[PDB]
Amino acid sequence: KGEELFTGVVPILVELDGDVNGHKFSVRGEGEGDATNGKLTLKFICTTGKLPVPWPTLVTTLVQCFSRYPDHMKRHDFFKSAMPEGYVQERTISFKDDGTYKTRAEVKFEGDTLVNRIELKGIDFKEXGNILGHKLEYNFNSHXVYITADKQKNGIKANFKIRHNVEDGSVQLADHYQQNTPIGDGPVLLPDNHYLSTQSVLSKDPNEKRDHMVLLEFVTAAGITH
Repeated sequence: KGEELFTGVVPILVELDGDVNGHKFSVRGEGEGDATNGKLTLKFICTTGKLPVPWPTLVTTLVQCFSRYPDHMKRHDFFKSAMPEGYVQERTISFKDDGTYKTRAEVKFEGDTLVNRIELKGIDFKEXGNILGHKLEYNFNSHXVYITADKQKNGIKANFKIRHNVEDGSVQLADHYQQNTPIGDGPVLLPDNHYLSTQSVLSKDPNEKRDHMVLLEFVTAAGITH
């Protein structure tokens, strides 16, 4: 029944409060998702000024409920099945040979708007690393997000490796460990093992003066043929 809220194009709000090695910042994004095509489009501004980390390090933290699950996989769409009350999504992102992000977020409906509210904390980053050095290129590759059920917690877990292009031509790895738990107390769908397939395009808004990110994301689900 939750899946029903995601026909049509749904409006999206994203709000993040961040602290990275003591650097505090806020990001706000507005946009729209189309779950049926599994596309999604957003513009994010940094409301506290300059962003102390590279925009791409934030992409995965800044709404998998807009994934496109094929008909034969609708039984395994946890994310929509928890709507409208929503879910909490928590993550540890560990950057190789550098610091760690911790994130805690609520994804839920407020009115007709799908809302993602986030707290981010980063520790142990090196000042001259790829992250606080800003050596990361302003782009993004594709990844598989691997999903499994944790039936004991009435939820799901996900694990995946993000590859950030470094300006020197090498790649910064960031292992993602993810846990999602339903906010409401209805039943939800608890998926068999499967994966999301994701791509992001990052660009700029030729009319914006604020530090910002304009984002396009396509995401589909696979991994269980009939």
